[PDB]
Amino acid sequence: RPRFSFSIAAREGKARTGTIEMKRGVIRTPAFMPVGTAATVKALKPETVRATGADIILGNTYHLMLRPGAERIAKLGGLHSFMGWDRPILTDSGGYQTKQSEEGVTFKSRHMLSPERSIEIQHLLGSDIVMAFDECTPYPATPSRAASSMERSMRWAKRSRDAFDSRKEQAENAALFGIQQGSVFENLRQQSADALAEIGFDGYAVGGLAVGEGQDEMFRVLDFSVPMLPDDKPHYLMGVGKPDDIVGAVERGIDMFDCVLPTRSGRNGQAFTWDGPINIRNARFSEDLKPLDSECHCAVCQKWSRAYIHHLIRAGEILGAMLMTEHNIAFYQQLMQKIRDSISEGRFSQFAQDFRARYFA
Amino acid sequence: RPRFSFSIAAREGKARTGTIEMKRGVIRTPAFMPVGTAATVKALKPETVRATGADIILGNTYHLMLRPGAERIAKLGGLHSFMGWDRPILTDSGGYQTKQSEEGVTFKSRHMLSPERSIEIQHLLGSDIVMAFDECTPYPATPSRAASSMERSMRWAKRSRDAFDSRKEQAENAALFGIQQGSVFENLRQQSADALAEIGFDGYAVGGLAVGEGQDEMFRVLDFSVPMLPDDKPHYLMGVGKPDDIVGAVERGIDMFDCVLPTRSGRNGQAFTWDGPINIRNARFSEDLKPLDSECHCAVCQKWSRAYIHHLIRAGEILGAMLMTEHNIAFYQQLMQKIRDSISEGRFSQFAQDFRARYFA
Ligand SMILES: Cc1nc2cc3nc(N)[nH]c(=O)c3cc2[nH]1
Ligand SMILES: Cc1nc2cc3nc(N)[nH]c(=O)c3cc2[nH]1
Ligand SMILES: [Zn+2]
Ligand SMILES: [Zn+2]
Repeated sequence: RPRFSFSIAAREGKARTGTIEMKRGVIRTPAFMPVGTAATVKALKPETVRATGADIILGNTYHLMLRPGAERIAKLGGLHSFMGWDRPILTDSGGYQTKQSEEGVTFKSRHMLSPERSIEIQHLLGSDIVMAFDECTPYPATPSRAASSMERSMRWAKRSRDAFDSRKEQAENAALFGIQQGSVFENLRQQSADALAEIGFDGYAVGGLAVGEGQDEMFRVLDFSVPMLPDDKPHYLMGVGKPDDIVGAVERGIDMFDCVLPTRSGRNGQAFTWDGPINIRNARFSEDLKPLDSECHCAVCQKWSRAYIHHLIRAGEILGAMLMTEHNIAFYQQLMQKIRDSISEGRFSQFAQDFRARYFA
Repeated sequence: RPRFSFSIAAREGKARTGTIEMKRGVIRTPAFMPVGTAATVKALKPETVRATGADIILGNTYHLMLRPGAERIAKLGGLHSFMGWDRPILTDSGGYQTKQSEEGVTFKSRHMLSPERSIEIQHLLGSDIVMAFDECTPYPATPSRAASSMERSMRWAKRSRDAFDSRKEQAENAALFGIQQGSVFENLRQQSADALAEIGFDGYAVGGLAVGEGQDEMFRVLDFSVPMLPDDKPHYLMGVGKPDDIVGAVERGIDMFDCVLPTRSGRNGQAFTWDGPINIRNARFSEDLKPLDSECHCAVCQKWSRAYIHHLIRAGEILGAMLMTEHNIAFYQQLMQKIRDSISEGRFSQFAQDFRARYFA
């Protein structure tokens, strides 16, 4: 396989479906990435993550640098070996997680991150898709502060590029994505886009969203923001999101996604279904022999009832967290597959309308 | 298969190896039963429990009556269906877990257990091996109190027998075990044995042990206690125990075992190895690429390092509990297989000596 190759196989409006080829495997787009911030997708074995259909998982520079240590993981053979996932891994750079200066950020032991240190940690982890070190701009932000923050992030983007490129092994076997900032402001988003494209990356993330602005506002920004990015490279919406966020985002040109919701909300009792989420702890499920969802093909829905999973979660049993998470990740992957197939078949717009009609009914 | 058939295939001294045939499957003896007190073997899917080699698991009347409810589980199709384990299940009767009288015991909602109610709950759960409702005598016990308690338990034994037999479906498809009491006193143990044999059961448990008396004292009581039981029926030592307890107990004639140690101690960081237990949280394991145990054939030892599992447990990750438990249950099942094979081959005494020499070195 090449280091990195993104190919678009079919389009409908702004939506795209295709593949990213990397040395460690292929990634079908639009893609959902399960989050595994401490070198584990919570409550799942990697083989289970894979069985659900995930092509790639996300790791986090910040968390792994604190525990178990980036150098430690390198010494042990890298993150893939350590956690037993041999397919691509994307690592966030820490920019979402202090003493701040133009040089970087110190967290308090006390810990330092910068473009250089972030990129190095990602190299020590052995990540396949490396994210530029940025500042995710808090929301709401005044235009001045959004601009200052965006500007610093673009300088940090160039520093991330150069650090990555200065490491032969990394530059030859991994990919590097830039992150667009600019808050909700079109001109800032354009300036950031231009800056990133001038540097040049393998992929472009839309950063700074999902941090309190609401879906209508998020979609609005995506409306003008994604067309600013190079069309021929993947578009990644960081940390998004609920099933309906994902559908709308793909409608606006997004190709990649990650979110803690399927895992986190699973362990707390929320199960995604095609009729909308349910909280399995609700007394109405105590004697419901139906599976979590009526159509889901996952192993959990093949074998156990709502009633059982209800008992498990109420009892605080670990099996409840395992089953809830396997289902929700599988659900998310089935959503992604339905999106890919519908775009490939030229009926994605219909799919999204039908989806919304049922999910919200 | 028959309702119940125990056959002994080979003996060495007091040790026996053979099989219990039941409608839901065969149980190889000497047997270790993983404990699953809230309708789950903690942190394992039933298919995983089975993959480790377990033939049967234990459930608990007391816990299941409180949560989720015995009647509820019957309404939902029984415990096998509910939790997805289709092989035999043994249920303890509640006698180890108040207002006490000759009639039974009230716990505080407020909850009542008696021979009749206990047996009925076990029927509602659909258990395959039903345990008589008893009183586990606290240790230490004076001879008078041990006798009074033992005597009450024998009366309760007859009541358990009659309740079981009064339920056609139960009597035809499940088995019933009596429990010997008598604390540490030979004459009381003999009297209890005689009483149980006079009633007649499919199996005989040694109760009242592992409740603080120490291995030397436990073995001493087993020395005279197990020969008192009918030789041609299984001998079950309730709640025992560590690997070395199990070896010594088989040397004294015990055929069946259950204990929370492999699961509980797993989630707390203790891993069983042929060189003795280790606590994986210990800093000395932080960069140890070796599997938990050097010979273990389990999937965990095939795929992950001590270092990784160390990280998981220290991080409080659910995967750490899952992997620790799978290994420890598999370890326990490999121990049972080595015991069965060595008795079958007439070299069990050598096996136990070699075992002790390494486990304690
Ligand atoms: C929900 C959400 N998660 C996010 C993660 C992010 N990471 C980076 N590096 N940069 C970001 O801007 C960023 C934004 C996010 N929003
Ligand atoms: C460690 C241990 N677990 C036990 C469970 C028991 N259950 C019953 N019914 N009766 C018992 O005597 C009994 C004794 C036990 N010892
Ligand atoms: Zn499902
Ligand atoms: Zn193992």
